[PDB]
Amino acid sequence: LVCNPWFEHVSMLVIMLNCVTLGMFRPCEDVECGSERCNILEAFDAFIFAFFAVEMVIKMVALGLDTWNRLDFFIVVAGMMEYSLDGHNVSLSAIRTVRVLRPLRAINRVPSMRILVTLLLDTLPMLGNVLLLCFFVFFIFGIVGVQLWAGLLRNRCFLDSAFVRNNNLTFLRPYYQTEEGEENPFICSSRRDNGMQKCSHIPGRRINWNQYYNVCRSGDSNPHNGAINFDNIGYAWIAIFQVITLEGWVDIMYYVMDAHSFYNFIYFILLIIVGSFFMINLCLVVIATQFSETRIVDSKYFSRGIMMAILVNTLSMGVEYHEQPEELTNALEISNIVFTSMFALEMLLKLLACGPLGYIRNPYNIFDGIIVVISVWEIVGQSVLRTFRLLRVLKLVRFLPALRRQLVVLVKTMDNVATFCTLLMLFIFIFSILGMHLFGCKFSPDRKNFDSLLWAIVTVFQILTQEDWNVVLYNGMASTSSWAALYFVALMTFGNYVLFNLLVAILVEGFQARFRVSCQKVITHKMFDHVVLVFIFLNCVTIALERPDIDPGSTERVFLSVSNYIFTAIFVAEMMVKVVALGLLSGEHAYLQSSWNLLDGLLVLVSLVDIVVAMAGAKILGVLRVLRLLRTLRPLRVISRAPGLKLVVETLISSLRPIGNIVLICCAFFIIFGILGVQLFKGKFYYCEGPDTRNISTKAQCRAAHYRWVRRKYNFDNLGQALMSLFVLSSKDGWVNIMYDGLDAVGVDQQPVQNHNPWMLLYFISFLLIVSFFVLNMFVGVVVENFHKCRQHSPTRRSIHSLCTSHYLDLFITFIICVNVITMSMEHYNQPKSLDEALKYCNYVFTIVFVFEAALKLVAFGFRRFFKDRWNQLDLAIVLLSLMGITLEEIEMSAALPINPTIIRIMRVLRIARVLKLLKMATGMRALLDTVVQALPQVGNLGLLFMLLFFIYAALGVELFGRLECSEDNPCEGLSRHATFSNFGMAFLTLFRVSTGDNWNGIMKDTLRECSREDKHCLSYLPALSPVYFVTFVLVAQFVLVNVVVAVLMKHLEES
Ligand SMILES: CCCCCCCCCCCCCCC(=O)OC[C@H](COP(=O)(O)OCCN)OC(=O)CCCCCCCCCCCCCC
Ligand SMILES: CC(C)CCC[C@@H](C)[C@H]1CC[C@H]2[C@@H]3CC=C4C[C@@H](OC(=O)CCC(=O)O)CC[C@]4(C)[C@H]3CC[C@]12C
Ligand SMILES: CC(C)CCC[C@@H](C)[C@H]1CC[C@H]2[C@@H]3CC=C4C[C@@H](OC(=O)CCC(=O)O)CC[C@]4(C)[C@H]3CC[C@]12C
Ligand SMILES: CC(C)CCC[C@@H](C)[C@H]1CC[C@H]2[C@@H]3CC=C4C[C@@H](OC(=O)CCC(=O)O)CC[C@]4(C)[C@H]3CC[C@]12C
Ligand SMILES: CC(C)CCC[C@@H](C)[C@H]1CC[C@H]2[C@@H]3CC=C4C[C@@H](OC(=O)CCC(=O)O)CC[C@]4(C)[C@H]3CC[C@]12C
Ligand SMILES: C[C@@H](NC(=O)Cc1ccc(C2CC2)cc1)c1ccc(OCC(F)(F)F)cn1
Ligand SMILES: [Ca+2]
Repeated sequence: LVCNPWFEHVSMLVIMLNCVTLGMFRPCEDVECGSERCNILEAFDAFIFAFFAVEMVIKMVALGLDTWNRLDFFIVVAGMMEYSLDGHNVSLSAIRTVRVLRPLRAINRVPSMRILVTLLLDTLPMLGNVLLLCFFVFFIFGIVGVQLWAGLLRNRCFLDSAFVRNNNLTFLRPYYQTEEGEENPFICSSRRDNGMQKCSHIPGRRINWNQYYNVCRSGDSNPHNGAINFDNIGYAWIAIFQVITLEGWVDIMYYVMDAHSFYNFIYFILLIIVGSFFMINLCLVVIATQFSETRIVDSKYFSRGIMMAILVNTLSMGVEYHEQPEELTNALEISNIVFTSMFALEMLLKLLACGPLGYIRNPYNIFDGIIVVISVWEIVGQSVLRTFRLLRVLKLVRFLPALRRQLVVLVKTMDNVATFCTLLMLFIFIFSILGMHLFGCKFSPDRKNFDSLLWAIVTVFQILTQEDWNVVLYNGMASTSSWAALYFVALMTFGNYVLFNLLVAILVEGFQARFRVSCQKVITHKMFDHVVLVFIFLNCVTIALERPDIDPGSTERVFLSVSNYIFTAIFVAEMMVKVVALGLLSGEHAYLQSSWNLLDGLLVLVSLVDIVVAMAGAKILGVLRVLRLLRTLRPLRVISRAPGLKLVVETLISSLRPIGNIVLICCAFFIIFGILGVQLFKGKFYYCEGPDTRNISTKAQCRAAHYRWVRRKYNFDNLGQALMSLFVLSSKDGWVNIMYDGLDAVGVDQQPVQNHNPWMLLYFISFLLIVSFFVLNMFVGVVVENFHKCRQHSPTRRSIHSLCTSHYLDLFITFIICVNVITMSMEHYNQPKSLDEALKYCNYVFTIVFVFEAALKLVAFGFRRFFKDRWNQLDLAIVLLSLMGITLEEIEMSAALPINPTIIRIMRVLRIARVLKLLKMATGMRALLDTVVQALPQVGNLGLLFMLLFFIYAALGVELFGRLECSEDNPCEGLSRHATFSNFGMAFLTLFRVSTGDNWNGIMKDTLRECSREDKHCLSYLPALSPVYFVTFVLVAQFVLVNVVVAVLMKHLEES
């Protein structure tokens, strides 16, 4: 019965039959239970439960009263409760949700999955230290947010009560709201605050009703049907968790910048660093560390000749585009006819030399044979085979040993990854059917729905990639309840911060197992670099003041022009003195013998050319524009002057070498999928744009209806457009909307139809899975190389003293503070007055209790001894700060009111420093923080290179996108009043958003859109520089952040 192993196979057979039974559920076709298909299914489910109950009885009898065994016991108990409770209509369907745990049974039946889960479950206990840090991040930022912005997102511009009453008119809506409605609320800034958005910014009517919305008072709803707000701690954590995932965090920021203050970006800049970057990357480091702790034919020319033929053929296949000329299509076919013949000529020649058996011996020779038959078949059969012509690129593996070796390493990576991927699909499946039960046809139908298995799986995969996952969250919260946020918190946490970090650990552990003399003296002088470095810094301020809105006649323009001449002369002399002392190139130690010296050569040379062009009253405007762009690279001279920056930059360029092949393999897949995407989707990404297009089906109908026939910014018309669309997909920002266009595509001059070709999911989801696999191997290749580089390198007083030295006092304080944390979290918007008095009294008790501790501490140790320890100093500061806070509150209560109410609010917010005391108790967390501290010297410079990169691109963006404008005639999808390149300060903040990858694809769209005919000073070739601007910044910015994660990882490994 149980002894025979075949019984386990019988159980595994039933398990799979239960998973298919769960997947056939239809949310609101089975709830009624009026169909015959459901009746057979529920009977099938009942039969399966009988088997499980029968088996469990047998096992219990055989074995009596193994964690997995307990789990199976839990499922049987839960199922019996659901099964036996039938006949009671009270929450019967709700109890039905417990069956989604049945697929978990398969973990124990598969030995490989059981081992991995066991290893995973033995790694969790040491993640607690990172969990304690998460509590601090959420509690600290969740109580400060509530204190500042409680109820400020309910603000709306209302009509004056007297106006409506006296004038006896009630046709207008009570408060201003765009025609879009509550989906885009117009939040105003209260009169006592200084928010950016005021009720006087309301656009006029388009005699004017809008101008009378001139009162900003609290409304009756928060943004997104109440989902986004800071009215209490519960609603604040939903916002904070959304910021930590870097999805929609700008929208939350803009909501408080428009209502409270523009300087609220500090609150979100810190949170993206402390929480989104370090806290989410400390979890990765901990898991990885813990896992580690647990005759003619053979001629060279012939091979080169055949290699060249394949390469030229591949280049030819990528020259197709929409509206292709007939002649170019004919030429391509002839070229295909010749090339396939050439391979066939090679196919015959090798056969003769080695014979039919000899040729079959070589494995590559076998593959070539499979390609010739289909190639000739296509000509003889004179379109599906056309898509197979891309396989010819695989022939090049024969003649690239370096890549051939690299591919083998990647292929051998699948043996270890196979067990995990099987664990991913089970994790996704359980949450796919769990989503159906909760959100089954409640989203009234949105494309992101849980209405069926196919589109519930896609909505769970999409959430894990964190693309529009908040849009799904808002619908889920509104439909069922605000507590539906727990579904997304668990899916995003167990999926992205535990399972994904486990995959990285699997990979890492797998791999891991006379005047000239004066110049000679002056340049060699110690302070020469610091003197020049000062001039360069002043040159950065001049660059940072440049912006489009400078009046040419103003004094500031004159000042900027003069300073430019001064710096150009200064750096010419510095270059001139160096060359004289060292010689241009003839000497062995010549000036141009080092790349850094060469770098300074081009920058100076451009400056002289700039002077000449400025000297020239001629048609040289185009040249003057290019020069203006290159003059933003001047800050690059800081690297050669700072020894720390020079070292790290040379290190980063070193880290690229080990992963060079993977980049080449990754660049090869971009072209192959780009060429494939062009063939499938060229000419089909057009749509009819208009208020109502339900009747439109073709281009002509779009013209007849006087609607516009337009094109998507990201399409696959040609390999140039395909590569720009694929990079956006790989970045996983806006990748969903490109997928929708692929599914909806119908044909040339045809209106796309929703979900026309669902089979296209394979093209897009396959690309994301493959590209994410290569990106993982770039991170591992950097780590493995770094590890290699690292391994090679009085009686009344005595009792008081006993109490203070005893742990009792410390644990008592930790209890008092833990109570304080609870009370501080009880505050919310419009709390009852009785609560205000109760919380005020609770503050009094804490204040005196802290005071007593300081009094006892002073007596036990003495005034000089007590002040020695920094922890005691922190107590003194907070107790002193607490006394100031409470003092001003009472004066505010008193008749005298000289205290500005900003002071009171700031003091209340700052009283959260009491939590820092718990830091002393958390020895584990402090050691974890100590790891980052020890790595600061290696991370501090990478932060200097990060800000230097930001400066060069923030100054470059202003020159490029300085003048772009947003208007109802030329609307912008990513830019707004908050995201602009108007000046250096704003471009710096926009680039910070781009680094996080929050709707950076929308910003790029706004630069690719054509300038208006009437508008002037629009760069013709901007749509070509914009993709280069965003691609390079995105890749360069992320590489620096990757190395900062690795630097902390190495330090952690070497400390344990
Ligand atoms: C340390 C935090 C780390 C994780 C944080 C992730 C985000 C947590 C979000 C999950 C909780 C979801 C509930 C959100 C909420 O406050 O709304 C519930 C409720 C409103 O929903 P009704 O359907 O009842 O609508 C009533 C309308 N009249 O809000 C309330 O009215 C009060 C709810 C209790 C206040 C929150 C205290 C508990 C903290 C949040 C729970 C999550 C814990 C996360 C660890
Ligand atoms: C990268 C390797 C593997 C293959 C080489 C790729 C090229 C063949 C691609 C890259 C850029 C592509 C071009 C990008 C833009 C255009 C313009 C497009 O429209 C025009 O001819 C514009 C006419 C006008 O401006 O009036 C026609 C296709 C073409 C030449 C594309 C044809 C295919 C090109 C040359
Ligand atoms: C190390 C480098 C980056 C030098 C330090 C940075 C400064 C050069 C930047 C940061 C703050 C910037 C300022 C932020 C805000 C403004 C207001 C803004 O004013 C306008 O454009 C006009 C506004 C109006 O007319 O209402 C743009 C210029 C200025 C002074 C910016 C000029 C450039 C500043 C001084
Ligand atoms: C291989 C992976 C990592 C991507 C590499 C970066 C690409 C996304 C960049 C590199 C060069 C870019 C191309 C440079 C120039 C053009 C031509 C441009 O067409 C025009 O010239 C239209 C504007 C005009 O009217 O001048 C359209 C975008 C495109 C194909 C760019 C699309 C984005 C490209 C392919
Ligand atoms: C560590 C903490 C999270 C545990 C203890 C927290 C509770 C004591 C606090 C947290 C926030 C408070 C809630 C914040 C907001 C509301 C809504 C308020 O009005 C409503 O019920 C309407 C809700 C709406 O319209 O949005 C009633 C009090 C209540 C439940 C508060 C009661 C006390 C709560 C649950
Ligand atoms: C999205 C995420 N990427 C990273 O963390 C760096 C990283 C990339 C890739 C891997 C491995 C698994 C493949 C591991 C780590 C981020 C970016 C930018 C940001 O903000 C920037 C700042 F605000 F600091 F300027 C916060 N998180
Ligand atoms: Ca996004």
